[PDB]
Amino acid sequence: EEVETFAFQAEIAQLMSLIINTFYSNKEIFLRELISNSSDALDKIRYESLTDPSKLDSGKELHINLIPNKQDRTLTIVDTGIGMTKADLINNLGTIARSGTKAFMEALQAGADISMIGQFGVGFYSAYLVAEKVTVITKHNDDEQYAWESSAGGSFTVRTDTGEPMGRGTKVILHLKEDQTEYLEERRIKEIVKKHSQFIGYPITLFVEKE
Ligand SMILES: CCNC(=O)c1nnn(-c2cc(C(C)C)c(O)cc2O)c1-c1ccc(CNCC2CCCCC2)cc1
Repeated sequence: EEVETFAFQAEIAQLMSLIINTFYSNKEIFLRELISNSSDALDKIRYESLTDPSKLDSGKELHINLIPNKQDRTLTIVDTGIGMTKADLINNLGTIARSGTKAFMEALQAGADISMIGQFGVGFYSAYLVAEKVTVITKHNDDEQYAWESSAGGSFTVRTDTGEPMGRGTKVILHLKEDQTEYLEERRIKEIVKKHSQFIGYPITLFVEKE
């Protein structure tokens, strides 16, 4: 019930600027990066389940779901990956923004393609192209469920979460910007998944809204 607040102990500003000046014309990249993040976490639980199958006591189905919500202007991406402990959450959303931005900027000068963003540990922040705010709910076997949240300003919060428990994995909720509601369209999400994520080795399921 207690909220901790962290300062972006680098320039998340530098990262955000790089991302605008690199993908603002092709915002749809965010879905590719988020889906790819899920796949990595999914690989991790799969791998770990081999040495020790009780790892899957928290859930057997290894998959990714997309869930637009036009009423709430949210697009949510759920996976049953290995999830994140507190430390992993901070590490992956804080510590690695710093070193990852740096590493990526250096490679971009040396001439690397922008499509490499994922490999430098910062693909998640491409969500700030479409979303004013992002919430990340996550659960790892070796820890409690946590909610991370940030508007990409100078800070993010981490709190123990108390809403519906997932058993293992990560849900990213994007509160879209007024002008970016197109990513709530079934047709659009379809194009994107086909265009970017056809070779993801796990089922990606779009949950269509009734209307
Ligand atoms: C301690 C082990 N747990 C995890 O690794 C994990 N668990 N869930 N996720 C995860 C994270 C995100 C972002 C919020 C960071 C996500 O959108 C979906 C996820 O499943 C992650 C996760 C953590 C980090 C990353 C980023 N990997 C970038 C890396 C860079 C070097 C090349 C290979 C790939 C992707 C997913």
